Amino acid sequence: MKASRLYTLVLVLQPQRVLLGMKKRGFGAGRWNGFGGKVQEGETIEDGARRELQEESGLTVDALHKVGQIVFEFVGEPELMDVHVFATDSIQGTPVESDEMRPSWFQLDQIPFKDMWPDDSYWFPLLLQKKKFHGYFKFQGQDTILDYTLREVDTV
Ligand SMILES: Nc1[nH]c(=O)nc2c1ncn2[C@H]1C[C@H](O)[C@@H](COP(=O)(O)OP(=O)(O)OP(=O)(O)O)O1
Ligand code: NA
Ligand code: NA
Repeated sequence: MKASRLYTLVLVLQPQRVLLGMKKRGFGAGRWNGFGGKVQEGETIEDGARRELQEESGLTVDALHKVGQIVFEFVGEPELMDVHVFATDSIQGTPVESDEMRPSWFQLDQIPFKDMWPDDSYWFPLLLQKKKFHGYFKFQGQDTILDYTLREVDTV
């Protein structure tokens, strides 16, 4: 079996729009993503998701709700990424551009799927329907899915 590392992903989803972050330079520049990163020792996953949202975007919320869990496997990497996915309840602050990331709102009829991780095309729609999910995606590099599962669940 494999070991897994914990990550978070937060979708700042409002009734008509979603806030995404564009990676500004390096490996995978121009890709839009939710906000998140690695869970740290001692914090709950939800608290880590809030912390990462703040560090990454400048936003605070005071509450998230869990919407899904997705495991990513990359060819050549033995460690799995176990990504815990949340959506915001309500938000405080304006988002801020950093050296790493530029935030932008997108209307929900303009979700930039071609410039997002390919898996997002599969699980976003569930997210938008306010449903919960478990997923797994195996990637060759950044663009090619070799195997995946996706299942709606009642409890994440
Ligand atoms: N296939 C994928 N689909 C997706 O929608 N988000 C993905 C993804 N693969 C990775 N992500 C997200 C998960 C998480 O929010 C982020 C990856 O976290 P990072 O490794 O950048 O974390 P950290 O910034 O904590 O790491 P350090 O570089 O160690 O500081 O990208
Ligand atoms: Na981090
Ligand atoms: Na990050």
